[PDB]
Amino acid sequence: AMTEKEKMLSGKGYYANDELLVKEREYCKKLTRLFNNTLEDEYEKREDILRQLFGSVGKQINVEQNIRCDYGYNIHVGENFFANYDCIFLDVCKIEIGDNVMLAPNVQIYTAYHPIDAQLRNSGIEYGSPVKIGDNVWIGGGVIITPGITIGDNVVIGAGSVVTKDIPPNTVAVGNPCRVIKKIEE
Amino acid sequence: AMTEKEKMLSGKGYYANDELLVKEREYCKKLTRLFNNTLEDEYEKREDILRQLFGSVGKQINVEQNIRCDYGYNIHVGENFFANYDCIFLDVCKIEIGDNVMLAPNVQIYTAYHPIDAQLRNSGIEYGSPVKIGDNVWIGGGVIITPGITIGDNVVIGAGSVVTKDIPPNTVAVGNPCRVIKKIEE
Amino acid sequence: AMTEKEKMLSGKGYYANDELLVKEREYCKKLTRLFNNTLEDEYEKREDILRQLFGSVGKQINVEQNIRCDYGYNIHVGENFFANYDCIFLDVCKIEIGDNVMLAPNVQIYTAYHPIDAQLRNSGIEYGSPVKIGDNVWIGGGVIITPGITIGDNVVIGAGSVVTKDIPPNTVAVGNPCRVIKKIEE
Repeated sequence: AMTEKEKMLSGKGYYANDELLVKEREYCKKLTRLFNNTLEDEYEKREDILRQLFGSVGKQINVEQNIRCDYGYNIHVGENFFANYDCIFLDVCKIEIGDNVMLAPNVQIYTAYHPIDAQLRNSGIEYGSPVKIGDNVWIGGGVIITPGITIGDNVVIGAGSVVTKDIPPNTVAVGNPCRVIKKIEE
Repeated sequence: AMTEKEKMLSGKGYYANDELLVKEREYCKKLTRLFNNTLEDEYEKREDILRQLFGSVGKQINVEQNIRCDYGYNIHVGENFFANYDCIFLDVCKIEIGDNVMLAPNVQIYTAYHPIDAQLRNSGIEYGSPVKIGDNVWIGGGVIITPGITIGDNVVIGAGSVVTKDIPPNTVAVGNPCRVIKKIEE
Repeated sequence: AMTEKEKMLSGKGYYANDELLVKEREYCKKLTRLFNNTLEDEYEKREDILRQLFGSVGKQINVEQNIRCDYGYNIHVGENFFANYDCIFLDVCKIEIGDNVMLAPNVQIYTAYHPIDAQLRNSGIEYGSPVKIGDNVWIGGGVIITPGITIGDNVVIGAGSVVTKDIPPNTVAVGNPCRVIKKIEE
């Protein structure tokens, strides 16, 4: 007998209005508010809040202001994580990110989605699928990543890409939808 | 002899620097500031502000923080409206939204536009065209909707779409520009 | 023997963690915070802060709230500049903008980029290329402009465009990637 949270985490249909999920989201927005309200020189305070917010963080992290998260604990980040202005991590499911990954401004990672069927959707049933980004990845400004996507090691995503399909390692990919355009040496 | 506001509402050229429009916009930003500054647990306060801001609201509304509006009163929303993080409703003209509509994060609805002619444009003459979204519509993250668009009932718009043409009911549509890709049963 | 800042400005590889650049960025975020925290009626205060922030400003400027900048002094704006809600000017290099230019909401101008090579990139070496927008240009909502782009006089960019190539004057261009679709009379 799974709870709503357990359904959510394992990619099954769940109701986000579940009391425990509502509370977790509220806590997330508290840490997120504190992070976003720090003054420019409060570097160590922001790092602390990240370590209380994210599921896991490396030795070095550098995240620019306004972040948006839903849960926090589903975001797992490797060494030397960098995210620029105003990224959003809609982390209904795991958002797993490797080492030496860097997000330009306005990168959006969406793990949540809904039934295409209107009636099923209106009943409030909802889903997630995790996102996985490998090591040594650079994601350009305004990139949107959809649920269930994995991006391989050693990838560069061009600005404004909408990633609807998995991206194999050692490539440069751009576009809406995002397509590989070039291979890179390992 | 129409006022600037009357010209604006009916899709005619108008000057946004009109004194009355300037004041209405200022009031809008006041409510909008208050909404955006509420703490995470202030659910009822946010709902109240929405009811003071929007032209009309249903019994249930759920709008996530940072909203951007220009007027407020031009936004008319049906039952069970949901908008996620950081949507923007540039409501120079009517933005009419049906029942059971849900916006993912960063959905942008732009009703304002300008003359293509540089000289006419520089004179400050400006336009709007209303946007209409039907019942039971789900709009994905980072979608942009342009002026004068209507989206039919029972539609799903894919993440990152730029909607430049009307979308017929009972379809899934994605892309830049946004095209129907599949039909759905009613 | 160029400093890191000098390397940055002239389009050469540089380390953003240079002590002087870090401080300049912090100052920028201070002015930017003050700008973004003004109340709706504080028109003259916002204008003042812009004049302290931007490298140059014309007689008239009208910039809507939340701006994001990195340096400020690299942003050089002509007469009658208008930017709507939540634009971002990632001004690692010069962002030069002509007279009578108007940005819709969420216009993003990115001058910063990185090596495609993972090892070079991980060493922290980074680049910029300046962006130039001519006179009498109207840029639609959610447009992304990449580094080194120039946009000619008398251009209109459609909503949601990703500008990866230079745009010649007297044209309307839209799309991802952004392509000319029509010529305009001068």
